[PDB]
This record gives sequence, C-alpha cells and structure tokens, in this order.
Amino acid sequence: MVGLTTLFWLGAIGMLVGTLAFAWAGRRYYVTLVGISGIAAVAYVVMALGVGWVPVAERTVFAPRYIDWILTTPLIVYFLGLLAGLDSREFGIVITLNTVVMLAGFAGAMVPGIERYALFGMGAVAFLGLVYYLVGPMTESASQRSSGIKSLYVRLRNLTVILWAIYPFIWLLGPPGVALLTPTVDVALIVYLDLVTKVGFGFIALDAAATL
Ligand SMILES: CCCCCCCC/C=C/CCCCCCCCOC(=O)[C@H](O)CO
Ligand SMILES: CCCCCCCC/C=C\CCCCCCCCOC(=O)[C@H](O)CO
Ligand SMILES: CCCCCCCC/C=C\CCCCCCCCOC(=O)[C@H](O)CO
Ligand SMILES: CCCCCCCC/C=C\CCCCCCCCOC(=O)[C@H](O)CO
Ligand SMILES: *C/C=C(C)/C=C/C=C(C)/C=C/C1=C(C)CCCC1(C)C
Ligand SMILES: CCCCCCCCO[C@@H]1O[C@H](CO)[C@@H](O)[C@H](O)[C@H]1O
Ligand SMILES: CCCCCCCCO[C@@H]1O[C@H](CO)[C@@H](O)[C@H](O)[C@H]1O
Ligand SMILES: CCCCCCCCO[C@@H]1O[C@H](CO)[C@@H](O)[C@H](O)[C@H]1O
Ligand SMILES: CCCCCCCCO[C@@H]1O[C@H](CO)[C@@H](O)[C@H](O)[C@H]1O
Ligand SMILES: CCCCCCCCO[C@@H]1O[C@H](CO)[C@@H](O)[C@H](O)[C@H]1O
Ligand SMILES: CCCCCCCCO[C@@H]1O[C@H](CO)[C@H](O)[C@@H](O)[C@H]1O
Ligand SMILES: CCCCCCCCO[C@@H]1O[C@H](CO)[C@H](O)[C@@H](O)[C@H]1O
Ligand SMILES: [Cl-]
Repeated sequence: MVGLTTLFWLGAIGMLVGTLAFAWAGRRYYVTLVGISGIAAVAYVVMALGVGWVPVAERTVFAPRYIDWILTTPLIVYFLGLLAGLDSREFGIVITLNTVVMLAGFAGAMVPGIERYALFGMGAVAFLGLVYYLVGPMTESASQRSSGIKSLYVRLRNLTVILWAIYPFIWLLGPPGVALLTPTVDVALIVYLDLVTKVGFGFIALDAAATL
C-alpha cells in the first residue's frame, strides 16, 4: 500500500515546501536554511526516481541520503554556530567532528563485512564529542548574546541533540546494521526525522525572527 518510492516523494515534497518558504522569508541565516532543505529536496527526488539504490551484500543502501547528510548537517551546525557567536576556529572543530560522523556512516553503510560496525563505532565516538561542544562550549558562547538569541539557540540545540541522537539507533536497527527493522519502516522513520531536523528546525527559526 505504501512503497519506498512513495515515501521518498513525500520527503521530496516536504523539503520543497520548506525550501520555498525559507526563500520567500528571505526575499546568511535564510540562505543557509534554503541550502539545508534545498539539497535534501534534490536527494529525495533522485531517490524517488530510483537513482542511487546501491546493492551491498544482502541489503540496499541509499547513496543520495549520505551525500545529503554530508552537505546539509554541517550547514545545520553552521547555523547554530552563528547563533552562538563562534570564532572561526571553534567552527573548524565542530564541523570537522561532524564530517567524521557523516563519513564514517557513509563508509560503514557501503562496506559488506563486519568492519562496517567498526566504522559505525568511530562515528559514534565523534558524535559524543560533537554533543559535548553543542551542550558546553557553544552554549557558553551563546550566553554572551541577547536573551532572545540565547533562547533561540537553546531551543534549536535541544531539538538538534535529542533528534540527532536517534539516527544512530535507527541505522543500527535497520538494514545497514542488524537488519531488524524492514527497509520500509526504517525509511519512513528517517523521512520523518529528516523533515523535522531540517524543515521543523527552519520554521522554529522563522517563528522567532518575527517575535523580535
Ligand atoms: C556545503 C557545506 C559546506 C561545509 C562542508 C564541509 C566539508 C564537507 C565534506 C565533503 C566531502 C564529502 C565527499 C562526498 C563523497 C562522494 C562519494 C560519491 O560516490 C558515490 O557516488 C557512491 O559511492 C555511489 O555508491
Ligand atoms: C512578508 C509577508 C510574507 C507572508 C507569507 C507569504 C508566503 C507566500 C510565499 C510563499 C509560500 C510558500 C509555501 C509553499 C506553498 C506551495 C504549496 C503548493 O502546493 C503543493 O505543495 C503541491 O500540491 C505539491 O508541491
Ligand atoms: C568557518 C566559517 C566559514 C563560513 C563557511 C560558510 C559555509 C556556508 C555558506 C553559505 C551557505 C550555502 C547555501 C547553498 C545554497 C545552494 C543550495 C541550492 O539547493 C538546490 O539544489 C536548489 O535550491 C534546488 O531547488
Ligand atoms: C576552518 C574550517 C575548516 C574545515 C575543515 C574540515 C576538514 C575535515 C575533512 C576531512 C576529515 C576526514 C576524517 C577521515 C575519517 C573518515 C572515515 C572514513 O574514511 C575511511 O575509512 C578510509 O579513508 C576509507 O578507505
Ligand atoms: C538532515 C539530516 C540529518 C540531521 C541527519 C543526521 C544524521 C545523524 C546524526 C547520523 C549519525 C550517525 C551516527 C552518530 C553514527 C554513524 C551512523 C550515523 C551517520 C547514522
Ligand atoms: C536572499 C533571498 C532569499 C534567499 C536566496 C537563496 C539563494 C539560493 O538560491 C535559491 O534557490 C531556490 C530554488 O532552488 C529559490 O527558491 C530561491 O529563490 C533562490 O534564491
Ligand atoms: C542578490 C540576491 C542574492 C541572493 C542570495 C545569494 C545567492 C547565492 O547563490 C548561491 O551561491 C553558491 C556559492 O556559494 C552557489 O553554489 C549556488 O549555486 C548559488 O545559488
Ligand atoms: C538542480 C538540478 C540538479 C540535478 C542533479 C541530478 C543528479 C542525478 O543524476 C543522476 O546521476 C546518475 C549517475 O550515475 C545517473 O545514472 C542518472 O541517470 C542521473 O539522473
Ligand atoms: C543507469 C542507472 C539508472 C539511472 C537512470 C535511469 C533513470 C530512470 O528514471 C527516470 O529518470 C528520469 C530523469 O529525468 C525521470 O525524468 C523519469 O521520470 C524516470 O522514469
Ligand atoms: C567490497 C569492499 C568494500 C567496498 C568499498 C567500501 C567503501 C569505502 O570507501 C568509502 O568511499 C567513499 C570515498 O570518499 C566514502 O564513502 C568514504 O570516505 C570511504 O570510506
Ligand atoms: C545532490 C545529492 C544527490 C546526489 C545523488 C547521486 C547518487 C548517484 O549514485 C549513483 O546512482 C546510479 C544508480 O542508479 C549508479 O549506477 C550508482 O553506481 C551510484 O553511484
Ligand atoms: C508516514 C507513513 C507511515 C507508514 C509507516 C510504515 C508502515 C508500512 O509498513 C509496511 O511494511 C511492510 C514491510 O515491513 C510492507 O512491505 C510495506 O508495504 C508497508 O506496508
Ligand atoms: Cl541506507
């Protein structure tokens, strides 16, 4: 009743609507949000059209998903870094930590043997370091800003930390890991998370930009 392609089209539409909404409201932050959801829109369309479905051993890996993540997640971290007022050196640490997470996940998905769990573990370790920087140094830094900016940062940070922490569990329980969850359920869960961590993220920012 509900196929993989239908789910991909749903993600595509959701990202498209977010993209147009952000572009209009911007008639730096607004341009970043267009990139976050705009890139994801393209990845989902490609996947909806059946492009980039790589067979690996016994499972199917969706390559556009990881290219999406590698480009859009640093933009989310960048957005949060601007809110917190990071110096260009602090940016380098967190964006480097982020890229290690994304690359490790991409590589582990593409490896058929058990070495893929070794790649997954390395992404997990780097993710814990990324969480430390969001909850600590970047929160210290955001404190120096107005009360409204600091409030916005804390809200987006909380959304980001809680939801991003769920992805490694979905990956591990799905086809890439112990292939418990079926591809359809696993995809459905990730489409939901992608939409909330990108389009939901964006709309919470828009809401605060009008409350000024
Ligand atoms: C715009 C954000 C600016 C911040 C970004 C910071 C650094 C981003 C890191 C980029 C390196 C990503 C390499 C892409 C992998 C391409 C393999 C593609 O190969 C393939 O096609 C698959 O193997 C197919 O199965
Ligand atoms: C300065 C005041 C600004 C006030 C706000 C005005 C916003 C008007 C401009 C853009 C609206 C963006 C929402 C996208 C609607 C497209 C739905 C199109 O319907 C669909 O989604 C199709 O069925 C499938 O894509
Ligand atoms: C250390 C600090 C250095 C500062 C680094 C800044 C990095 C980020 C800078 C600008 C954000 C890039 C936005 C990309 C928009 C293009 C996607 C367009 O997406 C699309 O494909 C179409 O929209 C599809 O409809
Ligand atoms: C001031 C802003 C500066 C921004 C700097 C961002 C640069 C970060 C770039 C690359 C980080 C590479 C980490 C390599 C681990 C990837 C594991 C996956 O790789 C592998 O496992 C093997 O290579 C595959 O054979
Ligand atoms: C818009 C897309 C988003 C916000 C995607 C987020 C994805 C993650 C936080 C994934 C994290 C992973 C780990 C922590 C370990 C390795 C496997 C990953 C890539 C699923
Ligand atoms: C500052 C004006 C609003 C933000 C401009 C975003 C610049 C990136 O390009 C954007 O691509 C989108 C489609 O791919 C369009 O919807 C935007 O209008 C376009 O500006
Ligand atoms: C004058 C109104 C400008 C609208 C916002 C700036 C548009 C930025 O344009 C974007 O810049 C990127 C390079 O960083 C390119 O890769 C993108 O393709 C391009 O759309
Ligand atoms: C804004 C327009 C961006 C267009 C990006 C489309 C990327 C999908 O391009 C795809 O790349 C594959 C490479 O093997 C080919 O097999 C597919 O035929 C092709 O559709
Ligand atoms: C060669 C490996 C498969 C990738 C190429 C086949 C693409 C099949 O998909 C087609 O791609 C087109 C891209 O514009 C779409 O317009 C069509 O609606 C779609 O049916
Ligand atoms: C069959 C033996 C494994 C097949 C190839 C495993 C793929 C690991 O190579 C991966 O390719 C891409 C290159 O940047 C990225 O995903 C990763 O950086 C890299 O680890
Ligand atoms: C901009 C983000 C979307 C980029 C996704 C492009 C992924 C292309 O991926 C390709 O798809 C084809 C399968 O149909 C090829 O045959 C595969 O080998 C694969 O490399
Ligand atoms: C946002 C949409 C929610 C849909 C939740 C997923 C429920 C459908 O999950 C089912 O899984 C089976 C395999 O596991 C079938 O093969 C699928 O056809 C699908 O019907
Ligand atoms: Cl996958």
